[PDB]
Amino acid sequence: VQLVESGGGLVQPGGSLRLSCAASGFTFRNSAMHWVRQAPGKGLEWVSSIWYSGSNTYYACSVKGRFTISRDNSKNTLYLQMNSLTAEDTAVYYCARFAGGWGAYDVWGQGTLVTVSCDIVLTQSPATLSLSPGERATLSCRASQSVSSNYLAWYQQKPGQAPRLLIYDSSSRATGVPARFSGSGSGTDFTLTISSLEPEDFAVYYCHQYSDISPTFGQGTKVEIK
Amino acid sequence: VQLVESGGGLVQPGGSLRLSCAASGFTFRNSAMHWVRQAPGKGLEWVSSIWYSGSNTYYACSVKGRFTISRDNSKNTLYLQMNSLTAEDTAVYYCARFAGGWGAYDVWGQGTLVTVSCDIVLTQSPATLSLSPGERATLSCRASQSVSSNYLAWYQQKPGQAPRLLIYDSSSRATGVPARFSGSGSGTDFTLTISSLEPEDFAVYYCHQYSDISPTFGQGTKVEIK
Repeated sequence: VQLVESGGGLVQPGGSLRLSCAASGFTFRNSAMHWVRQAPGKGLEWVSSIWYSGSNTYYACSVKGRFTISRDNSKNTLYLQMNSLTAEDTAVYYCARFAGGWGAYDVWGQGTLVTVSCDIVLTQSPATLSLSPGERATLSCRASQSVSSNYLAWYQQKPGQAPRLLIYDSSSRATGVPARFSGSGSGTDFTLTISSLEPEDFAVYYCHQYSDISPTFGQGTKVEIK
Repeated sequence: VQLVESGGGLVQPGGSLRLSCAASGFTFRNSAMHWVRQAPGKGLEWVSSIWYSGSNTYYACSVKGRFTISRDNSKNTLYLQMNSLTAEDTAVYYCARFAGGWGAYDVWGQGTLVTVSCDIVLTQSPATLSLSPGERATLSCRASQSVSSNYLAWYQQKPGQAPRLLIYDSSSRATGVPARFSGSGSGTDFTLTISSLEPEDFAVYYCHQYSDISPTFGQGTKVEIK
């Protein structure tokens, strides 16, 4: 009684792969068959299920509209057709026989890895600054490698609004930006200093490097009232 | 000087939408134009870039192979064609003019929300258990609503291996599982107890409800050596 899995491998986003699972040792046509996946370092996640011709196939929302489950009972084979793949679909994929009250997922395929794949990382600190008006906020943006030509910008974002450019070229204030916003630093260490905070200044602030063709943003620092 | 965005809305996974951005106030035909997005409650993320005809278009790996950036300079309009949409593409999408060392993203569209959408949540606690051989491990699995027929299972998973069924129907220890594994509980409160831990028992353990057509797993508990 076993499920012999086949397929997988490394593809580019938008590509497609077909997985298969050959069953033996049980009456295949009577069993419901599921796909389950597990992203690297993550937990198990149901993907899709299929039972008998005329009963419903089901899909997790994560794959619905792109993946197709099917079976060929004469071949004792379960399939998963994976179309328009995304990097987020990277995972080990398992087929499993579903035994319901007689055993949940009691037979598993060995799993096959599907990897979908095609960089300056900005780390902002701290994540949150709880401060009062009149005080000074100092925001740090550290880059995993040197940011060429000080091509670093800071944006302010209020809730429900588009980002607003504050600083570009690490230290140049954009039009309309008050002197109490000050950018500085170089190489891998950049800071935004906001002196004598006003209530309007409480917002999220993102740093942005445009020193290469793969632009990156920090994860933001939220400055909030105390 | 502005970017007037339009489009967006709510679609189902695998569907498609086209966004657009009409520019005025600057020489659009010569501009570098980017799309940037922001998942709800999350940070800014570059999506795609387009510039003069003798240059290439670029895409973040998150959208490459599914999205297409384009421009119609005679209409001063930028487009993003979004195909095979995914729940993870849910985000506010911004167009922006890119000015490099003369201003980074210095003009922003106001943003439009794209939502892509179509549940018994299992909460395992604690997340990790540091124990030594001979001690007893007690693992909890809490369901957000009642698990019909107590259709709840436990799996053991070792690194590089497929999950192994231990318990189903809340308390049925599968054939071949040692008696030191014991499942109990009902309704929304389930427990796996591993008495007299042996070296082979250190692993990750998942619970799994199969009481409806949308199977779910807990996020696992790692039982690890102290």
